[PDB]
Amino acid sequence: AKMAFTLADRVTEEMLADKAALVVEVVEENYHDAPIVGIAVVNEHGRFFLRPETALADPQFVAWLGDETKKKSMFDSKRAAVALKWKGIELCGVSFDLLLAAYLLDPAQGVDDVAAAAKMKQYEAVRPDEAVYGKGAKRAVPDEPVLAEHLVRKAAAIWELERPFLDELRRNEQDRLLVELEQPLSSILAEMEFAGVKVDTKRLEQMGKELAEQLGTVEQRIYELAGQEFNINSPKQLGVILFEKLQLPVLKKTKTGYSTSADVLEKLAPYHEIVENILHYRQLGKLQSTYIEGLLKVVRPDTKKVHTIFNQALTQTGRLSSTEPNLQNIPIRLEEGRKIRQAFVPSESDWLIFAADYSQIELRVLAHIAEDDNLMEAFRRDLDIHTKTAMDIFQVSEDEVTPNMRRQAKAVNFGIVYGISDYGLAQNLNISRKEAAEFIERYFESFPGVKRYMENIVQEAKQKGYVTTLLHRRRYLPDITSRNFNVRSFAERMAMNTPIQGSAADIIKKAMIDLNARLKEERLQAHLLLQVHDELILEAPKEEMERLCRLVPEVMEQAVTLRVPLKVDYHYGSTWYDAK
DNA sequence: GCGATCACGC
DNA sequence: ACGTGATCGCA
Ligand SMILES: OC[C@H]1O[C@@](CO)(O[C@H]2O[C@H](CO)[C@@H](O)[C@H](O)[C@H]2O)[C@@H](O)[C@@H]1O
Repeated sequence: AKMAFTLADRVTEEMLADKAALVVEVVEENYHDAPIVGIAVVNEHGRFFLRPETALADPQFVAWLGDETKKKSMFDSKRAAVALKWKGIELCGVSFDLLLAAYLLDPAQGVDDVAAAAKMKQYEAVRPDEAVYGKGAKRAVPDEPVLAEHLVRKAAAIWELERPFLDELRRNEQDRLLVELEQPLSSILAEMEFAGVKVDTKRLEQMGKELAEQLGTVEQRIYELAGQEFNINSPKQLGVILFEKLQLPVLKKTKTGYSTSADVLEKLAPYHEIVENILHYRQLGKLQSTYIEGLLKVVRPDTKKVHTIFNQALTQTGRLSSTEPNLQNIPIRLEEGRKIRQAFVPSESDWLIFAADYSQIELRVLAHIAEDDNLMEAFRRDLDIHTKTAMDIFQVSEDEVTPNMRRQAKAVNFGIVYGISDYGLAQNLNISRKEAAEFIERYFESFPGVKRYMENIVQEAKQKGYVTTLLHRRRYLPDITSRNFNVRSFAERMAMNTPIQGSAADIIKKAMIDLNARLKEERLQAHLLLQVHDELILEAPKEEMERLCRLVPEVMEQAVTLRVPLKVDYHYGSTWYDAK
């Protein structure tokens, strides 16, 4: 049964009521400088569809959009806000975002359209976007009557569902998490994405050219050492060269054949000179394909900026993710890849990049949640936590901790945060399951509060059905009750890890909100460009560095109050590389 | 188009 | 743990 609405030819006052469900539809997945294909408004006066060329040229409509006192309920308001920013139009007054609400209620539903959210509350009078638009090469905006009905049904769904979603959030003690954390964050992310990050494309191109030359040289050395040309990027053609023509040992298998992962190759290197060259080839090829070529493909040729999209409603722990480009995995560990960061530069003359990162926030969060006396004391002393962990688990003085001991203790600390298992620690350290289990036992002997936490959190997940973070983010773990050991064990590790990873996410999100407020209060021109889980990257005039050196770490350190201090390191420089 | 594999970040 | 995405190769 069709849904009634006015297919409007002009904007009227009744469309500009002080509460409405608003749809500002951007069908392109990447909404940067993208078309708005249609607008729907549902409010106390009825249901309306507006052509965007009409609405967005209308001064009254534009003023309504930008009026903070005119409240709008939406789904994925960031998409609309950014698309409107590209058109020089400010969207304000978004009081409810159904995407974020659905995400907080259950991130596992993978809600990514209104229909999916609606189905959570048995509301089915709206089509999935994929049904309307199609996907891939077949994707298209449909004719107006079909488009208009869809946008109106989405607006109608939002109008109906706001209350039951808010009611459930309130029951879960998550309504503040939506209204005071995620919704304000969405506006901040919209700003960051719209600002973009300036790229030194000539530098990337120069690196591209040098990598191409190095790739050619290593490629040829590989064919030489193999006495044969083949496709090095096929883990199957490669597996044949290595494990058949050259007869190398099969140390590890995949599901469909031989492993050629770097950890395996590193083990095979002593047998044949080809292996180190395959590794080198892989390193260079990663830089060339993913970073150089990948960045260059998405840089805007006019402004030479990249404009990531931070997916705020994807990860199961409350982290953001970043796409097109992913600016959360730019290399740093290896110097060769780290130089990619030299191409990320400030957007204005005489500005600098300022980067601030939490030091060991996940382990500090663990100390807090677990109330582990030893771990808390370690952070209260600002100890090197890996050296301290080695001291405790290997029962030596600080002076007796060797580099290998620190390395193994560090791995244990990661294992503990990730949700410890002897098999997984064993794989990481290239040791036996029994040896890994002894390490873990020693760790829990030294950190008995952490042990009690890991036990208790798994029991709580079983009892309640979910675990929660500091600011009341939730993750359901139905597999915690599985009688399949492997399935259950993965859920147990999620129980252990999610409050840690997710509370750290909560903290940095709050820090972003607090920081933006302080930046505005101080009228600094500095602004956020990126978040990389435990770090914030800003740019600012060079004249603001001294103020940022004090302000940014303070705001980040004070975002929450834990049983241990939070510590933030910071650096600045003329490129992201130099902000070290 | 999509799954397997691999490698980059935290 | 939690992510994105490149290439291959088989649809
Ligand atoms: O706008 C981001 C928001 O949209 C969703 C779908 O609702 O993801 C879409 O947009 C992403 C960014 O372009 C794409 O990566 C994704 O493939 C696309 O579905 C949400 O997941 C996201 O929060």
